[PDB]
Amino acid sequence: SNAMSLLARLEQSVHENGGLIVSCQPVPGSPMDKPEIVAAMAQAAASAGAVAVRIEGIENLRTVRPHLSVPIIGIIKRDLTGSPVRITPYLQDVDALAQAGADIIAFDASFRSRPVDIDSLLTRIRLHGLLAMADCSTVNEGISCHQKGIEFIGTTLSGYTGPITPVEPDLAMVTQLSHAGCRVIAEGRYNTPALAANAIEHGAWAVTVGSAITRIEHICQWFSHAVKR
Amino acid sequence: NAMSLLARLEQSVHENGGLIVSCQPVPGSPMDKPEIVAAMAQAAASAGAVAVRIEGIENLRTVRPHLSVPIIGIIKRDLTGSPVRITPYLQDVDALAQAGADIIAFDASFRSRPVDIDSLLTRIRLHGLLAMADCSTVNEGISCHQKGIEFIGTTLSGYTGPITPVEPDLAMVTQLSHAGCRVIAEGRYNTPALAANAIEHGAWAVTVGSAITRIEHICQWFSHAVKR
Ligand SMILES: [Cl-]
Repeated sequence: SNAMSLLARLEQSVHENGGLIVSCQPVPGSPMDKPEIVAAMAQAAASAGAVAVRIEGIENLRTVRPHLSVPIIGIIKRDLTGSPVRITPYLQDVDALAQAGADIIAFDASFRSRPVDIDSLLTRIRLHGLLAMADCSTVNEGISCHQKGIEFIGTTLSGYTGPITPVEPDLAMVTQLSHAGCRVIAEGRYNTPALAANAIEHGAWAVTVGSAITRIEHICQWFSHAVKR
Repeated sequence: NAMSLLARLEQSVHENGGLIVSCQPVPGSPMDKPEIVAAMAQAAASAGAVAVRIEGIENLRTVRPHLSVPIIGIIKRDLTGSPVRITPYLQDVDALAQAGADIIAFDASFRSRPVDIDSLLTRIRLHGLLAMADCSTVNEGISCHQKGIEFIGTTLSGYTGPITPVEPDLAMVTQLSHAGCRVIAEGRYNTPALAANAIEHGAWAVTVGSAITRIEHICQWFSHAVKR
């Protein structure tokens, strides 16, 4: 299938080029938050080592797609009244992402109150013949998604569903999931090359880096903080 | 005037910390468009940058109207027939001034060059703008300090020979700082920890470029790390 051949080509690409995935999500409402600029970042990253990119939003994805040759992991972020889930919560979101050219669809796979169950989101992804990525927050969530046959298990939500976000990335989750057979994408707070290397060392198949590459305001804050005395 | 700008900039550095962001994407990059350079400068200014460094007239004109912080302007050349690249001509000074630069930076190295350093500085002063000396050695920085140049950068240290050191030139920061220079540490300050070190070494401010505005460079650093 096109999905299996894409996975094979991505596995080859990670093996030959290194497992770097770049999330092209500027701060929303930022000067940088324009679809053409999102497109430019994605092209720049893909020219310089990114084996794939993550893109949020239909307008961004439609602008990016025609000018990008690597796989795109697509998400939609919503804010819901009754549920804390934001990442690709609806079947309609899956449909739109598929129609706009996502190669892989990522979605919140946490054990939290939500409008559509995980199995239904996954079925809808499979209906479009696309690969699925589970954005997880705990080992148990990751294992549960692995059991369903989901191709990519992300640590994306670890630290974003509990009481506080740790400073360091969740390397223990990477370690435990990868050694349980998951194809792990380490994601969340991998904001130095050393940390990204650390994820690979702990079993991650690839690492997604976001802020350190595509959020100028955040990078500036890091430096600004360092220089004040 | 120029003194009002320096005082304002002194205040902003004290209150926010001395971070200057150089907005220079890889030439030819998808990011290398004046509207994108302008967006990067605005983004940086909203998030801690007390000033930005912009290269090129097209970029500067596009950036200027939408930016409230000072702009350090340069024009980088390849074809002067000398090793000097940073703002080598009097007409470059004229064009940067006309385009809205607040501070003009220029190569202040003791190398062959079409225009002498005194003439460039005089040209900067004629436009009533502040000057910044991009220097490669302590001796170059002291010389420019004695001319009364407001900002002394370590910008060119490691960039005049075939070998570029991995670590930033922190010794040069200390030595110039001890000589009474208002030192702008510039060159290879690509981690927050290194920027902090420059301040501890006596830097007034640190200019960061690649780690903030060169996506291809940042990607390479991460790609090299994950590769194996
Ligand atoms: Cl030239």
